[PDB]
Amino acid sequence: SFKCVNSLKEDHNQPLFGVQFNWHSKEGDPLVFATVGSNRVTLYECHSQGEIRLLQSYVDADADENFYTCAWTYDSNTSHPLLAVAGSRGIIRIINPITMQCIKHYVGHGNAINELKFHPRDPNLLLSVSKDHALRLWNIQTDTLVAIFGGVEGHRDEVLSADYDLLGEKIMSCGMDHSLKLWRINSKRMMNAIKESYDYNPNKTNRPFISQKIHFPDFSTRDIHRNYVDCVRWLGDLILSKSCENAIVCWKPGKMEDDIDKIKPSESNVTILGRFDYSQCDIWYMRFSMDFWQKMLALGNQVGKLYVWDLEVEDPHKAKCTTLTHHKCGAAIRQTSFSRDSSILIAVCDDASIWRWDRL
Ligand SMILES: Cc1cc(CN(C)C)ccc1-c1cnc(NCc2c(F)ccc3c2CCO3)n2cc(C#N)nc12
Repeated sequence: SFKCVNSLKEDHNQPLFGVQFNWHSKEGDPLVFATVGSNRVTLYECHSQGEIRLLQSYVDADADENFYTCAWTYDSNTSHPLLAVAGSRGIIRIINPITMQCIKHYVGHGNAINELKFHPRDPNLLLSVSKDHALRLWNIQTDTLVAIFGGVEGHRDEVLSADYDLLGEKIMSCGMDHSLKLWRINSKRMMNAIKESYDYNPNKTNRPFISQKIHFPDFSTRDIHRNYVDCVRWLGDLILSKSCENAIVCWKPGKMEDDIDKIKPSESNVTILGRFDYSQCDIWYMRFSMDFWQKMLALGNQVGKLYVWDLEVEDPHKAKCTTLTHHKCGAAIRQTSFSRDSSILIAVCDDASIWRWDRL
């Protein structure tokens, strides 16, 4: 029951590739979201009567930078929100959302960064996925690279998406090699690495911080999709992943009754629990998103149509779909974002337009 209440367009006329509401905003503060596109990050505030108030932007010094992704966290000691952005240059920037100052940056990836994700229980643990075939886990409190997830048995082509499970114990990643790979970060090795990353103070020691080199996933499959897998999210112990085949697939590793934490790296079976089809979304680089409670799933297509699946049903394949269109919204929707209370849905487009849908 969403209604389109407003729209606007950014003056660069370049694609907006990412949008994220700040779910770490304090009580009583207005709902804020960020857009990324061109070499720009922009913050907007949502107000009554559909108003989208423009606040302030961060413009990268490199006019050739192209931001692909962003994610919110908060500064661990001060509680003030932080915004991480990254894109074609392969550089993570940490932005102060109040002043839009770049506080610090992380270099290391060999090519573009395609997605950023923060650990669900630890606001300092930032996951990056890169065109260089690797994932990196960063501790943005001590400014340390904790681990590199790669190798010959890592991804063999550009990594496009990844996601932490609910408790932050494991990561699922996906990309251009058609594969989805599980990486457990609750192993004794990775837990110890995270602890050491917090005890590292370069002014109190002579050593560099040693990163972990993780070369072997804990599960891998190429049997879900037959093309680029450009978005992946956990839904409990299940996985939602999409390709460019007009399909979000709900699946799990192993057979039907196999526990996710009993899965071994040699597991060769998967179980398909359903498929959410849609129309006209066969270009690469389109994300679906879920609300905070994971009751709803949203995806835009390449002609401006929005699909919303109600996941509050007993089984994945029973999901109920509703569609949202506007006669003036005809450009490809790259990503969407629900506000934390799920009352607002924002969609961003290849023509730099922004569309606001309010639950009425
Ligand atoms: C730079 C770019 C140009 C175009 C063509 N113009 C005309 C529209 C299409 C696509 C990308 C493009 C977009 N988004 C990423 N990444 C981020 C990413 C993703 F990884 C997976 C899904 C997803 C996104 C954004 C929205 O969902 N890109 C990466 C490269 C390269 N190389 N090109 C692009």
